[PDB]
Amino acid sequence: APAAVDWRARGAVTAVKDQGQCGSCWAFSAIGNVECQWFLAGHPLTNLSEQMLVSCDKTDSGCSGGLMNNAFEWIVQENNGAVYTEDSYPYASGEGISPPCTTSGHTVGATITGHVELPQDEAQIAAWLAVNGPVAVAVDASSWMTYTGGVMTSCVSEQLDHGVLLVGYNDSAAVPYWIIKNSWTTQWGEEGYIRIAKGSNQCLVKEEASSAVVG
Ligand SMILES: NC(=O)c1ccsc1NC(=O)CSc1ncn[nH]1
Repeated sequence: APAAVDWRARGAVTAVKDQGQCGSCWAFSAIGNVECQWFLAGHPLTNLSEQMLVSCDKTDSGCSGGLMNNAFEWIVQENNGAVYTEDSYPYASGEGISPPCTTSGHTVGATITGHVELPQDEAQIAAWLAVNGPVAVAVDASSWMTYTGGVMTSCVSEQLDHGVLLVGYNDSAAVPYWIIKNSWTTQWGEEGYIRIAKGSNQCLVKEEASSAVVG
């Protein structure tokens, strides 16, 4: 496994988005993961629809929260592996109200066949990531509201409440770090991203890592 991996440099990651006033971070985490996997299977990088999940996935709870694993399971078992484009099913829950599910004429932006879970182990997550691309992870983000930059080293690591995307890591730095894509616009953190220290389970980053599998 390489000393550093950044899938942004390989053009595998879409622009940072805005979940707005909605507990839909689980959908942005899952969708962001699928977007990258679709690109790495050899297809164009495409914005996909979080709204599809917030409105249509009954197993999760829309703006009230959900799990990336449930989302992946829902896509495959309830939606034929279909993930819509953001273009044809745009995000509309930025204000907290989720529209009802529609199922006519939307465009399939990607097809998945399943998903895998990763061990609760940072080195093993890094090994998978370096080979297979960005990983959906859950974090404790309660100490993230004031973040403006730098490598976070004393993150509150007590309870999972937030879904994000691991896009890379750097083991060569003075303080090794993960590179994490958030869904809080580009005004938050480092141009919408955050670096947390790697190897000390900052923000419980290793506890619930998984990824969609493309077909
Ligand atoms: N923002 C989120 O919804 C989110 C994102 C990551 S965790 C989490 N919390 C929940 O999904 C509530 S249901 C649950 N079941 C087991 N743990 N949590």
